[PDB]
Amino acid sequence: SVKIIRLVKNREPLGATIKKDEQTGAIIVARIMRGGAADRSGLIHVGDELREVNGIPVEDKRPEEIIQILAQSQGAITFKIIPG
Amino acid sequence: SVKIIRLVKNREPLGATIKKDEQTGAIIVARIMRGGAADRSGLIHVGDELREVNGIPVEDKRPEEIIQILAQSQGAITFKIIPG
Amino acid sequence: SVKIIRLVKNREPLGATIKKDEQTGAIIVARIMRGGAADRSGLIHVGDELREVNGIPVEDKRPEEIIQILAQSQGAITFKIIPG
Repeated sequence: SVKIIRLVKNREPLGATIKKDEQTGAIIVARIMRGGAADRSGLIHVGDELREVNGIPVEDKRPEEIIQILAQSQGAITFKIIPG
Repeated sequence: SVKIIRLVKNREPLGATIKKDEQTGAIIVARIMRGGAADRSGLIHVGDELREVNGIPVEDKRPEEIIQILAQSQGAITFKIIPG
Repeated sequence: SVKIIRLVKNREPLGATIKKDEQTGAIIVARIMRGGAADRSGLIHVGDELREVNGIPVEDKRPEEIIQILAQSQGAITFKIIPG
């Protein structure tokens, strides 16, 4: 079931890495850095699937693009996710 | 026609994503984040082609390398671009 | 011979890029940004091979993953390296 979550990163990384599952095509949260922005929010966890970032769907994009959107965004950031 | 532009990013992302066009080989600005460093400069736009970053030519490099140069650089950053 | 080094990056990039050597499989430091965190430490140099980041071995991971770990980490960061 798809959930909307929102957190803030300012002058700090998101603190999360992603990996595309090559069999399912899912973009999955692979790692949460301890004490980073993602971790402190308590809203996003290893195994969660990313569906959208700031209203941008992933489903038609390559990982290299999605990883840049996570890195190049600033301030409040919305994710639509399927929780693990 | 190739243009030299210079902007500053300090303790913030560039606020721009790039994508290689697999047919032409061009590295093209794919997205400008609203309110980010790139946007605020007014110097770089979706559809612009990157030719050089800080005097480093792109033309013999893979996207994974160029994306890291954009992320790992700090302070004033020069681009040589072909405007869209 | 493998060396453990530790540096700090906070609200700034690492200031280093990496590239996998497709023949050897090594993850090699390709560039050190002048005045960046990596450069100022004096501990890491072009040609050094990364073996681990914060205790995470590289040897079973893709470059896209390792590059994210470098970018998404904050604060003190440990590397295990083979100096060039």
